[PDB]
Amino acid sequence: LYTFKELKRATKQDTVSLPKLKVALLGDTATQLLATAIKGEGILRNYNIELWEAEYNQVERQIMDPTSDYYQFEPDYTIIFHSTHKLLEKHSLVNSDLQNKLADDRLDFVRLLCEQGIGRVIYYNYPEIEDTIWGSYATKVQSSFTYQLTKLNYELMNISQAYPNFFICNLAGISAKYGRNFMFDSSVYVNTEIILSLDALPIISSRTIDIIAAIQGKFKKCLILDLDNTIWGGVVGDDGWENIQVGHGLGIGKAFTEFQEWVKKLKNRGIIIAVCSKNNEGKAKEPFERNPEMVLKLDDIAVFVANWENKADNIRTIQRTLNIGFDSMVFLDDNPFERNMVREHVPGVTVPELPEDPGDYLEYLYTLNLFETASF
Ligand SMILES: [Mg+2]
Ligand SMILES: [Mg+2]
Repeated sequence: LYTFKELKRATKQDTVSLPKLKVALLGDTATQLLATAIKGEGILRNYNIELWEAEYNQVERQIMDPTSDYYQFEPDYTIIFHSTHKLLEKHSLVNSDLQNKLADDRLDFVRLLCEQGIGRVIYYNYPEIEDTIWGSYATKVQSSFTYQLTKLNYELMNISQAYPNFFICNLAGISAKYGRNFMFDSSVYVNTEIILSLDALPIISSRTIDIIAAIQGKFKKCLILDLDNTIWGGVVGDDGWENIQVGHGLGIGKAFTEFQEWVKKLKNRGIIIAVCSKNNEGKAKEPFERNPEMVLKLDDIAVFVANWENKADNIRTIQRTLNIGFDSMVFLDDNPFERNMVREHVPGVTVPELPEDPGDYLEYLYTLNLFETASF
């Protein structure tokens, strides 16, 4: 993640070398900063982004008019930003008959957009704004904003499964973590029509570019794990295989269990898992083999490297074994010196700056969206 300042600075960089992509952005709130952020983020991801911005609140206007500037632009990607905030206003101004059709009408427009067949579409879904008009009782009232929005987000996912060209960017899931209190800045919105806060902007640009990059064929394929204090608490060489911290019951071992469960999901979706550890190989494998509380087993690990050599060399060994790019690899290690040396000595490998407390690893990894993809 970058700051908006860094993203804007990047838009000034020399773009000659980079492959060009034409990106259209159309929204119902003010999009000028988001445009800058997307363009700069793309450049930092090695794309020369030519970004066309529709005029304020002309989404339907541009898409509905075949002679419009939008179609003349012939974009490679079309990013649509329909905000929950503006949909909330739309809903509030109509009677129950039209409110009952809020989701359906929006879904119709989305399908119409998909049917045009114009490059790939990236579409932000809708974080819930609970209006508390009914309280929680809103779930029982079809015409309520809460019901319509829940229906809308569900059917949007079904649209993405029907149209290979249509990608959602999960603004809703992103916002669920940070909260609207952080994502939305009322004072700025009132005076500028900008709906995302300054600190939210780089989060959304990064998540938008993650999708574009994945479609272009740049996505992570492999996760490399340290062992001690990364996937279990403690040091196996000193404490023994029976004594590593993992499993339910109170305390940090539970965090390692839940973290291993995340790794298990990656393996189950085709991510290659490798181990790279400063350990005797026999000792390093023992917990996988003997400790029943391990979630990960040896058969989940494609390449297992445990020795006393520097991890940079070991990662080259792993890369050569797998024949995938260093830039398709993620390396997780609790030791800052190990992280820093892999960063310096194996450029291309992504090395997340894990927080010191293992109880915070997973929520931190969530902020990085490491495993965006574009195929099942
Ligand atoms: Mg370690
Ligand atoms: Mg280790």
